[PDB]
Amino acid sequence: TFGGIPTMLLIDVSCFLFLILVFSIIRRRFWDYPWLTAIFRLHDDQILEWCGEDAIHYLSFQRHIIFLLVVVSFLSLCVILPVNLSGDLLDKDPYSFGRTTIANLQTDNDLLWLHTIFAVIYLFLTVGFMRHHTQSIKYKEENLVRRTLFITGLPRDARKETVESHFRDAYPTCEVVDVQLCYNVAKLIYLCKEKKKTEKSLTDAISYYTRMKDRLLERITEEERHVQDQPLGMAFVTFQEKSMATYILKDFNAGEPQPSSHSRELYTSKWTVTFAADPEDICWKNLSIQGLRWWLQWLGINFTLFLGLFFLTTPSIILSTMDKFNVNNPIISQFFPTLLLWSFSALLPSIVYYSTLLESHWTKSGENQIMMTKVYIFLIFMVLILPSLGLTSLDFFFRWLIRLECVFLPDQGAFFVNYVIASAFIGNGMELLRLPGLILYTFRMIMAKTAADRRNVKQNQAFQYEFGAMYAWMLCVFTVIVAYSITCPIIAPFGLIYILLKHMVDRHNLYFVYLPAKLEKGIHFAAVNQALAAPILCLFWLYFFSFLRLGMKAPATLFTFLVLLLTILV
Repeated sequence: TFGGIPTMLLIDVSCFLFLILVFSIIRRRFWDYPWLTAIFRLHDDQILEWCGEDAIHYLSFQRHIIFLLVVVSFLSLCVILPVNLSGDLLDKDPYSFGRTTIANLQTDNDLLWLHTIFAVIYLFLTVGFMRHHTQSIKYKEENLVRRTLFITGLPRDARKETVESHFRDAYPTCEVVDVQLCYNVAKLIYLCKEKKKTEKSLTDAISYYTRMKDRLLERITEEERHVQDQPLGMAFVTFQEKSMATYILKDFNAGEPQPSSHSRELYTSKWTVTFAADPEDICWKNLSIQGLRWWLQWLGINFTLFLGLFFLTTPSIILSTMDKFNVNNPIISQFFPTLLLWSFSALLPSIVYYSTLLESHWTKSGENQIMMTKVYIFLIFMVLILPSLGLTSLDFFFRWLIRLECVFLPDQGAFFVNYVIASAFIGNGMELLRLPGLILYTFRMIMAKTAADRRNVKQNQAFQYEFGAMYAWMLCVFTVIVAYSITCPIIAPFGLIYILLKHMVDRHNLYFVYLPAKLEKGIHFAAVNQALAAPILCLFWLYFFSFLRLGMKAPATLFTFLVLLLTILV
């Protein structure tokens, strides 16, 4: 049986090959734009010219992940796998997964220390490999900002004269004479005047409309006359020189600044002063939501999305643990739950995107970095910790149906190995095919006048990329691989296969279908900072399983906990 790995691998290989055949037969017929030679022949200068330097840095990260996974796969299958194989605890049948996982090790054995040593070795290895990528990634500048001064919490009675005459003494200089008219411009920012574009379309209805146009024309004036009497206390002070603002935030953060005549009138000790962002990316529509209402919105959205995760992961856990409940057909209960979990995980990023849009952050630059961070965090709570916490709780409940000496995941780590394989062959084939994108493209071709189309749609089908989403997905699967790199070491070569396939597919996509991208280096740097979380999470799960099996009185847990504490501290 080998924990269903052979059958799962066969199914995934067949599915990936079928998806590749489908791509081979539809790529030119439908989208109208082989490709394996392109993947294996496109040098790194072409992918520099075609598609921006962002692609170069992304493939550099991918290549570093390839090499890191190669090293950990060798260092796993060569040493930590024989260590697990030399055990008489879980079982003795070679056709099983417990024979290779950590569960095949005595609670009194001396090789769990080797497990922990290899965990810290992998942590240092990942740190070095990501440091190399950070060295490769240059161009960390343009933090220069002179405008800045996004003061918040200002009382609504700001007449601009009080604030200017007070910044005359406290914060010397300040010849901007503009700061309060940046209140909550929400209703005034409609973008609903797109009905003017539909007015050119002229819609039976025949023409209709023009009444929405008249009403939205009256309202963009009612709001334009209502902007001044909507003071939410938001301030922008676009300075002339940069050294001014430097010494200025130094003086404000040095706290009573130099007194002014109007300081008492303004209550200047209660303000919040921070550097501002470029006026283009400031979301005046979301600037209305401020103070406690913003945090209540964040809490509500986070709670609703976490309940969504609890309702999305649970079906997969029950289906995977269904057969052991008695204490099943191999084609199902291994492939079906893993596929269901992968489908829900693929559906997750759109949910996170709409959730953040509802959350209404203030900065557009903080709407992509936070976007990718949120997607990665929810993917962790979606495929890695929650299914593992859920499965283990069921298994510990199954044991009670207690010898803690053998308490592991149901069918060991075979669930996560099958998940990695699914994200490797079938998942990667689906992502290459872009089935939802193709369905939307065909629906857009159909749903029209079928007279003037077939000339458009083809050009506007292409969108640059989702560097944040791709980093989040790759990092989620990479964390799944790394967290089980030592524990259940069989997953390392399968993770290597996954990452090689992902590199090939993205190497194809970033030249052949997707438009060039100009994302900020912050996304890449936060992805690098995300990669260092995988060994930390791996060592945390090593500690968690060691604690579950053998008590804290054991030196293995007495040492792994202190190592984890030091690693978290650093």
